[PDB]
Amino acid sequence: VDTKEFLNHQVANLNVFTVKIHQIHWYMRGHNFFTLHEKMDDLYSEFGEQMDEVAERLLAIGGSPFSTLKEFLENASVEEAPYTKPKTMDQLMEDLVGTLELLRDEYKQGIELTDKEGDDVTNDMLIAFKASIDKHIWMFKAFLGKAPLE
Amino acid sequence: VDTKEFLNHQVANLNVFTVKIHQIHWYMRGHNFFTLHEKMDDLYSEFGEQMDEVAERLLAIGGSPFSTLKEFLENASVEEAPYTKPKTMDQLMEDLVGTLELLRDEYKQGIELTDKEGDDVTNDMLIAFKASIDKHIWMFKAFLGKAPLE
Amino acid sequence: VDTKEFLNHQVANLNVFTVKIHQIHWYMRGHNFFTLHEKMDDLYSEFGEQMDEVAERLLAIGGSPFSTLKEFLENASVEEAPYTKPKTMDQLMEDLVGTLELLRDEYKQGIELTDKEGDDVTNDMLIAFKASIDKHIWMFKAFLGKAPLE
Amino acid sequence: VDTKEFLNHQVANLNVFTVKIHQIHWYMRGHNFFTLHEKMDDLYSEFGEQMDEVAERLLAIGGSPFSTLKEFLENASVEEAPYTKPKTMDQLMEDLVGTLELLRDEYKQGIELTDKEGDDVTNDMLIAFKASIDKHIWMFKAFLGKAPLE
Amino acid sequence: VDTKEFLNHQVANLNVFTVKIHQIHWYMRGHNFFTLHEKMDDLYSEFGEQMDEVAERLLAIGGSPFSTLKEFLENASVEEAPYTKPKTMDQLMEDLVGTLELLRDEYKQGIELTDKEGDDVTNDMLIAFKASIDKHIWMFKAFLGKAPLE
Amino acid sequence: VDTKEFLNHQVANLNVFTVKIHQIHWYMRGHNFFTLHEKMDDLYSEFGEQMDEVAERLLAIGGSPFSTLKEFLENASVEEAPYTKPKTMDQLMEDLVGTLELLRDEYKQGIELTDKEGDDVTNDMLIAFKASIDKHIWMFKAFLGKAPLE
Amino acid sequence: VDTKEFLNHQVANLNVFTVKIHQIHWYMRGHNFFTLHEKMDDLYSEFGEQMDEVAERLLAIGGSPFSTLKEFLENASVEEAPYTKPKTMDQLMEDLVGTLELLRDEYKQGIELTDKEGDDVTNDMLIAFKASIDKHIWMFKAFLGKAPLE
Amino acid sequence: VDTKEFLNHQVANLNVFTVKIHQIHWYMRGHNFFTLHEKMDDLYSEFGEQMDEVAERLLAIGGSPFSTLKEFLENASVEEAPYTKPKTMDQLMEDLVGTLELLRDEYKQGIELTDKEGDDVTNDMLIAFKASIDKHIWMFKAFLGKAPLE
Amino acid sequence: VDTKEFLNHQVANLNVFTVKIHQIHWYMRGHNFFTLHEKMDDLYSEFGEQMDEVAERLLAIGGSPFSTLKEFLENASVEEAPYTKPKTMDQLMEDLVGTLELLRDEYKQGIELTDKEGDDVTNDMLIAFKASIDKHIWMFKAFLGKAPLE
Amino acid sequence: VDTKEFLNHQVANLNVFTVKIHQIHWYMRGHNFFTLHEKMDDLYSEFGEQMDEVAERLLAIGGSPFSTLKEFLENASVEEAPYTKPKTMDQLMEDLVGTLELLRDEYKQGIELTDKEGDDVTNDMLIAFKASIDKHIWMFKAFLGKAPLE
Amino acid sequence: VDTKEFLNHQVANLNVFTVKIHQIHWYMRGHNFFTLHEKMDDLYSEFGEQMDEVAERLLAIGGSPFSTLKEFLENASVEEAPYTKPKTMDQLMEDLVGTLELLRDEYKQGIELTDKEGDDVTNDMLIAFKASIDKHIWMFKAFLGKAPLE
Amino acid sequence: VDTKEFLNHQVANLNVFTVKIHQIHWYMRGHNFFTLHEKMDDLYSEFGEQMDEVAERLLAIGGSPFSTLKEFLENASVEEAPYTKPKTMDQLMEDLVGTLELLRDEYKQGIELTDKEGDDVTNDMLIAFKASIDKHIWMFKAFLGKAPLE
Ligand SMILES: [Fe+3]
Ligand SMILES: [Fe+3]
Ligand SMILES: [Fe+3]
Ligand SMILES: [Fe+3]
Ligand SMILES: [Fe+3]
Ligand SMILES: [Fe+3]
Ligand SMILES: [Fe+3]
Ligand SMILES: [Fe+3]
Ligand SMILES: [Fe+3]
Ligand SMILES: [Fe+3]
Ligand SMILES: [Fe+3]
Ligand SMILES: [Fe+3]
Repeated sequence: VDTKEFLNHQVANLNVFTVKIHQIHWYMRGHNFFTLHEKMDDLYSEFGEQMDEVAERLLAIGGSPFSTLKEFLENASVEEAPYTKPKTMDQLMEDLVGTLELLRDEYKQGIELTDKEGDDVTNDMLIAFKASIDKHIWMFKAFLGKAPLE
Repeated sequence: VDTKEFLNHQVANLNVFTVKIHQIHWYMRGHNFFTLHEKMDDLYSEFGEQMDEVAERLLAIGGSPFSTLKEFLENASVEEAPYTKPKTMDQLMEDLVGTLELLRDEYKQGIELTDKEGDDVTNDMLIAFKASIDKHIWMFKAFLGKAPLE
Repeated sequence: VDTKEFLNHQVANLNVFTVKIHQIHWYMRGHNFFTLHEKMDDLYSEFGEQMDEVAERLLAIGGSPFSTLKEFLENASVEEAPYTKPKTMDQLMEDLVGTLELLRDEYKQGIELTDKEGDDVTNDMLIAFKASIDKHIWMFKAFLGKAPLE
Repeated sequence: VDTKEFLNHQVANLNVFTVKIHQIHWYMRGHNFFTLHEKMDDLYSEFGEQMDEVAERLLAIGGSPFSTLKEFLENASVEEAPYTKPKTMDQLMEDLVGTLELLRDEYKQGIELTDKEGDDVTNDMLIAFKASIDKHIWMFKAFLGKAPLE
Repeated sequence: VDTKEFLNHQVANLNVFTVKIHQIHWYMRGHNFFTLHEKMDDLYSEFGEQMDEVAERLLAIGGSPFSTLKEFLENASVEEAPYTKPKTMDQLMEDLVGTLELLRDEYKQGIELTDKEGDDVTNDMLIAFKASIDKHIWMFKAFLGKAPLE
Repeated sequence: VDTKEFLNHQVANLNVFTVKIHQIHWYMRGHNFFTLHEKMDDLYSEFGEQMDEVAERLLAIGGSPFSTLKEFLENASVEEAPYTKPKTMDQLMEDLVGTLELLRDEYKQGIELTDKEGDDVTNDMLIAFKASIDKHIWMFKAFLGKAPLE
Repeated sequence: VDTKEFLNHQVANLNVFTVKIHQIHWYMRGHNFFTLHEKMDDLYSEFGEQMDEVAERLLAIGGSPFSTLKEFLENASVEEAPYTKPKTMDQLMEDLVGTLELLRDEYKQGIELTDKEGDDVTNDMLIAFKASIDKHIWMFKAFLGKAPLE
Repeated sequence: VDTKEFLNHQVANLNVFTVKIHQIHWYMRGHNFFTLHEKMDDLYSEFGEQMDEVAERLLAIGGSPFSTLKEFLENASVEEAPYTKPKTMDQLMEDLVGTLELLRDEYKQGIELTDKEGDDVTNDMLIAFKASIDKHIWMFKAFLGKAPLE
Repeated sequence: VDTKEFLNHQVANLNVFTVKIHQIHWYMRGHNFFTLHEKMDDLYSEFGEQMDEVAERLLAIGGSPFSTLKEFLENASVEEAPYTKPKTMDQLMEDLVGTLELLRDEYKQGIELTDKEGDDVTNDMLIAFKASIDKHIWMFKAFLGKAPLE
Repeated sequence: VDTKEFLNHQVANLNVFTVKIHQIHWYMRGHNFFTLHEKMDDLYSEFGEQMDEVAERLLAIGGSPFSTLKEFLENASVEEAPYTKPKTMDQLMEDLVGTLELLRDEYKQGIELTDKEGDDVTNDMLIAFKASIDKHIWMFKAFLGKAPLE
Repeated sequence: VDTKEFLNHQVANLNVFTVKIHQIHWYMRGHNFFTLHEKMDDLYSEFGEQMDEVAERLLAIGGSPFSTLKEFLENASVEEAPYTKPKTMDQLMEDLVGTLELLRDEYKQGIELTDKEGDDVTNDMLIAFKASIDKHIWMFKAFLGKAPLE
Repeated sequence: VDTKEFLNHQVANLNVFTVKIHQIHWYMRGHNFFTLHEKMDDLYSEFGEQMDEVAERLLAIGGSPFSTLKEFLENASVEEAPYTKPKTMDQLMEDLVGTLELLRDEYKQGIELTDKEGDDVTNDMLIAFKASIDKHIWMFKAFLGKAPLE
């Protein structure tokens, strides 16, 4: 792939992720409800901004962002699933953390690609998002009792 | 129908509308770009909050909100379409207004349904979101040079 | 009358009331000057906002608000009179209170009217305005040494 | 039986509830201490404001609120009890929720009453308080690992 | 004439202008709706403060402001007209600017008169209001495509 | 007694006092209504804070605060009484002041006791609350036309 | 006089006035205590700033402000007197008003003198302080039941 | 002496100190102008508040604060002198610090006294103001190149 | 050229661009006046800050920024021209966009250069500014009805 | 000359002054660096606003402001010079003050000119700007150890 | 010992405590991660402030605070240990609580120490920190499921 | 070495630098006391945040930060020394700058290292810290009268 394609792919991913954050936020139950319920609100807003920025950066480089659920569904690498069976807090966090891991890894690809193609601006955006993802990964893993790269 | 079904249907609608708002805002062009670009950010946040509140009111009455793009696409009455052909700001606003008119009319049904079933709380929520939609409809129509209900 | 006419009649009353608030505010004298001087500023802003909201709700339901002193003068049920003879703080308060009671009473009609006509949004607006007027009526009557409905 | 009586009964209830929230707040222990400790502070202020509003709405419709612990004790339907045995976070939350459910249910009666009696303003206040109680009920039940209408 | 008469004449003018601002604000339609709708709100507040100031300055020099729509209508030099025939945005702004021009010019007379009279305080007030009017006039004319003194 | 007993006795007093403050706030009438009505809101919050702090200081030194209206009623030295007869603003303030003087005097004992006993921290708290009470006592007496120490 | 001398005379006056404001602020008693007590705090700050500004303006035009109580006492035209026999709220306000009047009249002289001397800057300062004093004079008079120039 | 006398004595000193601070503030020159000019504004406000607090504490304990420059001059231990000769920033600071040392030492007496007298509240006030003075003394000394107790 | 030279060249450009932004800001006319007038204010401040940061980064790497209009005029690559003829909002916008495009392109060189030189800090500054210019370029093009890369 | 010409001349002056403030800000060294570095940031913003205001006042009276560095250079009376040989803090401040003195003096002219011409508004602007310049002149002079008019 | 020695010993302790707070903050894991992670940030800041205040109070009484890790390590009574083995949230909290009890107990000594020495200021300092420590000890113990005094 | 090692080494350096900043802050004396005293508080906060970020970054890449003074002392390259003899402000600043220079140079290494290994996130962090260090280096050097790279 090329930058435009990489970027649009993230537009799709980010839209799926965001809905996933909402699912966790609405369905969670357990002693950590209060704290994690608010934390999801924070994630939602943060990833919603990554999303608009990625989309806007694409537009700025002459691209055209996907902009319908159908397109997002067709393009995303992030997986989603309806909430049927109830799920443990940890189960939900594990799904959150997994998606973060996916985004971290894809961003890594975009980062190197962008660097090789000499799109310095997109490169730096991706880096900054990664930085954050990494910190979240460390935090959600500690919540789950695990080491970050564990 | 029933309140729970009504509300869930709106969670689906709201998620489609919200992406539609982003589409407009990303793709718009013309002399009204700056002002309308920002207006869409406002709409996005507002509808996004209506969405969270409808979902949370459903949860509170014992329901289970849809929570994946697939479910939203499967259940929404709001229509969406990929942005292929360039459209006019007015064309874009006309799409927005149409969707607002759809929501208005559906809420009106929810308003009576919820009334008929005696759920005073859900009833008042819908009324307050309706009040806002009506004001937006007046403003967007004025933007387009039209009377609100014309 | 119908919703549109009721609302426009209130646009007229609200514009008269607002000027009346300024009158008291400018002409008042007595030991309570400071406090009441400030309270009127607050009433003025609140009533001015009800007024804009009533007019915008009208506009939203397809109406056309009166918008000239002459029309307000011609349609208001609220009475006004030039300040000639000096008047006491209590006399001023009594005028204020009476106007409040008129608004209350008229709002109550609009409330029945809109309930019967099914305009849930306007119904709620008026109810919220009434809620406030009732509270002011209690407070100004208490200032005057009276019971609210007494 | 009547709105005034209904309202005053809630002034009593609200006073008992508020002290119960402090009890929880003071005596809780457990891993959820920090979070729930602060959440109680928020409940305390919120119910304290409901209380002042109900009492002020009462005064405004010509009533006279109870205003001594003795009166509150004599009229409350909300139950209280000295903290002797050390209870569980969950036990404390279960008392809190139980009380919320009681308020919910009684407000529902008041809604209905006020509705039959024509007091639109009091009707709307109660509805809004209900909306909030319902949300809390959803949240505290999630905390306890239960569904709201559990 | 005299300062007192001048000032009171402005209280009348200011009140008619303020209502005229609301008319434009309520009835405007066209692509500039968003922006101008908000700009009128700003004008409304500004002129409403000039109004209270003028009236309070009059009161301070021992005068008695007019304080009824009737008085305002009887003394205003500013003209008003019911909105019957739907007007262009430009037509509305042209009415605004014309009124601004009228206030400018009358203030100029009050500055002279006040000057001659030796009421330094009133003189400075009027100057400061004129400074603002002049800036508006430049802005609204630019909006209309014209030079300020054009 | 002992610090712990002293402290819990204040929790009881503080709870009665706070309800008394609401009584005054609700039932007051007269020309000083607006000002005193808000002053009471301030007293309510302040004393409400002294109360949580005394209780928490108790908890911190190993004590167990009373936490039910029944307990408060059984232990308070502050007196309360249903509002039956209409009373004077001065009468109300005189009740307020009398209660402040009681608290002042009891804290004085606590301040003494507490120092006997070596509890520096509790000593300092009480001193700071006293400082405040003393100031209120000066102001309310001035309001009443009296010197502070009567 | 001469601008420098005039300004330094006001540094003196302003210092006396400011302490007078504290006197009233400290010794007042009566039903208007809360309100006037706070108003005096407001006056104190304002006049304290006029003071600093006058002194700094003098410094800026090459002068040297008085800067000791002794110099203030020796130069002030504003009169002060120890509080021995108690006074009424009205008596205190009357003293306040009288001093305001004195400052108004002296500023008027400085306004002329500063004008005669071409010190446009000092001229404008004085006018702005005069505007405020005039307003205060109207308000305190209204508090006293009098017309401003009465 | 007695607490009342001690307190009043400080009202006098504080008033002379405050003017002194202005003096330094107005007349200073040198490279440290901007910084010290602003620091004096801070000291002015701070001591001004100590002053009002001392006075009000006096009032609260049944005293009567001095409240005229004449009284202040008559009772102060703090020394003042017109600014004739050019002084140094260091000279000015040295005067400031000296005055600070005086207040510190006198508070120390007020402190022992209040202790002995059992006026816990006054005692604590003084200790807090002392704390602040001590810090200032440390900082101004450091500015001057000296150790604090140097 | 080298980092220092590149930076200094940008201090000159930035200074010319900033005055160009004020020219547009002052001279524009047309229906988009209010909105573009304000947007120019935003650009002015933003570019103004890039400028001070570029200058300060130069100073930090041991350079010496140009600091007179003469030097700016002598070194700038950005073109300026007196406003003689009345241009269209579009013409003005086009001039703005073309300058943005020039800055974009030159920053790109500096990015590369700063890179070849291994000045990581400067490299990142430039990238960040570029990111913003790119966004601006997208927005003003959209305003003009064009795609970003033309 | 005439108002327009005077104003435009100031546009040119103000533009040179603003760049000179940056030069000082950038090149300054010495113990006063932190404080003066920040003061210049304040001067830069202030004068930059005077500049925009002068320009907009010109536009408002029918003028056309210079708007290119070339025109600024061709019309300014304020002198600039490239920084080659280092210069003391004092030398820098001396340059600053000299320029302030020039603006002070020219404004004085404009002040009288505009008075001659009857442009009250422009006249008041200039006066207010002059008031600020005078105070700065006092402060910078004090910093340099001199009297304001020395 | 003496107050200066006592204080300095606290400087060392406070610095060790602070680092330990970070250790906990960085290494914690488990479901309470979010909440405790933030809580540690708060303690870090609070204790860091006590630290500077103790140091500055020492400097103010003529002392010389330790100011190097070496000194802190040499003087502290608080114990620290590298995080090797994996610890429980509870274990971590237990370590925190233990250190808090140590500080509490040492402050108690400093309280008596400064009291016999008659340093009222230092005495009050310590008291206020103690107050806070005691509250924290209650909270962390409840978190651990324990009563405060163990 | 490797990123982990590098980062941990900075954790150690940052903690030593932070304590050094407090030393300077506490011990400085001279005319610049006020300004630099505050500047160090700024540096202390800044560096304390760099420190927490570095540590969290480490943790996030799977590392384990040093977390005891002992470890810091053992690993830091930043030197520290007890304050025995009085030193000049300049001497203090020179120690500060030297440390800044050290961190700058070490970060440059980290920058290189982090890049060879391609840890883009850590690389950008270091770059951003460097940017700030460089600026501080330019400013403290100017303060010392030197050029940044000397
Ligand atoms: Fe966006
Ligand atoms: Fe939510
Ligand atoms: Fe509006
Ligand atoms: Fe209330
Ligand atoms: Fe007013
Ligand atoms: Fe609490
Ligand atoms: Fe000052
Ligand atoms: Fe006071
Ligand atoms: Fe700068
Ligand atoms: Fe502008
Ligand atoms: Fe400090
Ligand atoms: Fe952290």
